[PDB]
Amino acid sequence: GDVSRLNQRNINELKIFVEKAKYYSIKLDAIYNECTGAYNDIMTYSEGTFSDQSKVNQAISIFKKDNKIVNKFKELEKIIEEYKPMFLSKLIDDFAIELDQAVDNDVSNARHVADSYKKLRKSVVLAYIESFDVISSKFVDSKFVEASKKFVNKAKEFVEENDLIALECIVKTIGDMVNDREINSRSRANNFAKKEADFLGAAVELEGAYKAIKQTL
Repeated sequence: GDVSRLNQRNINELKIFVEKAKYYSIKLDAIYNECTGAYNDIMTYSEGTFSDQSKVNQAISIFKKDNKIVNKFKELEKIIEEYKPMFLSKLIDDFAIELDQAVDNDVSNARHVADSYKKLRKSVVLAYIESFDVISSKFVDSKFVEASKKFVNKAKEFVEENDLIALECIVKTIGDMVNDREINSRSRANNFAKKEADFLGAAVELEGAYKAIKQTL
């Protein structure tokens, strides 16, 4: 029986999300580039020797100064909040609290800032996938829903290997599908090529289901 009207409403919701979230990977890269030195310094020099306390203090400053990094995470949260309300809220608060307490010089405290940052950045990537999951799950097309669950699973496995690389690939690939650009199914990576290709395989299946919907419209 014809469910064209429902399928067009589902496509509309997906296209809105993807276009609104299209800078998600660029914005997470900007956090990565500003914080990586500081994160690595905290991990290296947090061994209780105070030998490099000044380096740890400067690394904490990168994460804390002008609330800038916290606000970058809040900007990414504002994109997903419509779709996964309170997904990131707790982890953003836990980071904010650790940053406050890091004024107390301590090796543990700084390590907790670094750990809290790493956990929150991974959750920001997962929140993109969790938002796609919720949108996909409103589709009335069973073949699209089945392909979506597989895309979500392979997306989360890719994240386990590397959060930012997975997010970059997920954002470009779903972008290509909703803008009717043929998905490239091949990884040319020297790191994570197996997991990338597995995810691209699930994306090609989803593109097939999506195109089958579009040809009924």
